[PDB]
Amino acid sequence: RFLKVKNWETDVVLTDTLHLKSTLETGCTEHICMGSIMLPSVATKDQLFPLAKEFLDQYYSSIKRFGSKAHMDRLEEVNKEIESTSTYQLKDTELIYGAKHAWRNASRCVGRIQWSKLQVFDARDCTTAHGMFNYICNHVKYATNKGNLRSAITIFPQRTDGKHDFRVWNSQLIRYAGYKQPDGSTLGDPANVQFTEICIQQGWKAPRGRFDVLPLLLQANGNDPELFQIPPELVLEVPIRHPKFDWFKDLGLKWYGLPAVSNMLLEIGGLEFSACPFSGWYMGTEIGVRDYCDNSRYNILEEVAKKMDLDMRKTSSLWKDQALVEINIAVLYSFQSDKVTIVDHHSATESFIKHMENEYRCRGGCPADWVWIVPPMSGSITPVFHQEMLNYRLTPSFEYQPDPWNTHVWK
Ligand code: HEM
Ligand SMILES: Cc1cc(N)nc(-c2cc(CN(C)C)cc(F)c2F)c1
Ligand SMILES: C[C@H](O)[C@H](O)[C@H]1CNc2nc(N)[nH]c(=O)c2N1
Ligand SMILES: [Zn+2]
Repeated sequence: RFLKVKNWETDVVLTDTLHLKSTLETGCTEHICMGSIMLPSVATKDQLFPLAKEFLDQYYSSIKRFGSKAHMDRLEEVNKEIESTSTYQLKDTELIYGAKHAWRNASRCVGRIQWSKLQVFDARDCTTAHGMFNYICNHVKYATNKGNLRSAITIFPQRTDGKHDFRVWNSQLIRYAGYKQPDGSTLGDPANVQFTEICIQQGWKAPRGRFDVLPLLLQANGNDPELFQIPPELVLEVPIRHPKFDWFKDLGLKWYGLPAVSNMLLEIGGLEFSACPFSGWYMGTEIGVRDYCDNSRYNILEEVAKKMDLDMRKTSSLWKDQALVEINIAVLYSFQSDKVTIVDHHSATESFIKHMENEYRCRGGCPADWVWIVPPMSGSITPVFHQEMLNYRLTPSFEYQPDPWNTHVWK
């Protein structure tokens, strides 16, 4: 019960005691492992205090004033506020620590070497969807920083009763639209075809093309959500060119610089933040491999193989692999010749091993989801493929949450 994780590329071995602090459950039992299930699966005051205590204990431990008077009075203070309101409010400092450690514990995140460099935007004074829009806009502009991207999170008011939730209804602040066609097929992004429809049902006017930036659907205090259009000067986009093939210009592709997940739930000391968009920068593969070449996404292996003139008759010609490697050189190249922050799957996976070492040394471990950490191309030529990882669920944490349109008691 002081487990060992080995690397088989380097024979390096690390000891994990951090998993002992784990509290939540994984999905796995002694007789079944669910490590490749994607989504494995109101709160009272009784449950609420251990979670405040637990969180408050590590936060003061982190500023190296564990259990002091300043801690015990904060423990007493929260306890009484959970008596008084059956909930409580986080200090500015507790919110930043909590948020940063949700990221630090995001076991499916490969870019976590950066977890301490996170800009926390406190939007807990927000009351309206217009305020949400305005907080998100400052987030986008700040985190984009002219392309020298910066990690940021914007934390809207915590869930209270359940019927008054702040939700960003988009899965990401910036996504391209998804239009099915009369002839069945799909323009834009097939991922978002329902969301694109919801925006239309609430009154969007779609420029029914490809890389159409969707509008924000912001629900404030449980109210029915409202559409807002991010000023296009804030939506930084990178046109994809290849450093060889000039028909790659005519491919006519671009991606947005800012990956910013808006649909997850941030958990700090038992408090539930249902609207907490967070942003970093892209590893190339999520664009080049997944976005562009997932079969039910942009599905561009067909055309990129074409304009290379490749043996598409047969499967064993690896024409798909060949076209994938070029696509990803191009995504990278475009982003870097534009000074827009991006990381290649090699650089990022090496950093994660370096980050893993730091974690096991100064923290006793690092939760990691090998299914998610290994880049979706060239697996074994990246050092994380060869790295055993213990996955376990620490807190504070980012958590999946149901889409608001399945849950929303509407009017
Ligand atoms: C700064 C550069 C960052 C890089 C290079 C990076 C990299 C990645 C990648 C490649 C994924 C997999 C995405 C996918 O395949 O769908 C991911 C997932 C994730 N990352 Fe990061 N990320 C960064 C920033 C952040 C930040 C700022 C946070 C939180 C504040 C965060 C927390 C997460 C979460 C919650 C997930 C998804 C877990 C899930 O979907 O179940 N990351 N990251
Ligand atoms: C902060 C950040 C950096 C980065 N490189 N990627 C992501 C990211 C994560 C998911 C995970 N789930 C919501 C499916 C989906 C995406 F499309 C992303 F872009 C987020
Ligand atoms: C079936 C499997 O769980 C699913 O494809 C997962 C696999 N690993 C992944 N890893 C990352 N980074 N992103 C993903 O979307 C997925 N999808
Ligand atoms: Zn398992």
